[PDB]
Amino acid sequence: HEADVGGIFVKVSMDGAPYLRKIDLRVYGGYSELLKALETMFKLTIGEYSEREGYKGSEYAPTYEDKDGDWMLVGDVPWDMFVTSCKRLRIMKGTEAKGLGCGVGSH
Repeated sequence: HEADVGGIFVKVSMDGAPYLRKIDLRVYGGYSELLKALETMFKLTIGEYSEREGYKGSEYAPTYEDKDGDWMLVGDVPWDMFVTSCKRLRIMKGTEAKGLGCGVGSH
C-alpha cells in the first residue's frame, strides 16, 4: 500500500537557535523513521516518548500540531491516526518545551 507517500508537508522550526527544515509525514511509514529523522535533523539524539513524561526529549522535544491545534510530543496518538491529524512540526530545546510540557513532561 504505497499510494500515500509525500503529500502532507510539515513545516518545522527551531527555538532559541535559528533553523529552517521541512519534511513530510508519510515518508517515514512509521514511528521508527519518525524518531530517527529528528536525530538526523539537528545531528543529535532525541529522547523517545517515555510513557511517564513523554515530553522530556532529553534536550529536544519533537512537537506537532494536532487537529485541535494543541502541541504535544510525538508518541501520543498511534501512527495511523497521527499522520492524518498532524498539521505542523516543531522541535525545540527542552528549556522551551518545558512550557508545553502539559502536566509534568519536560524538565
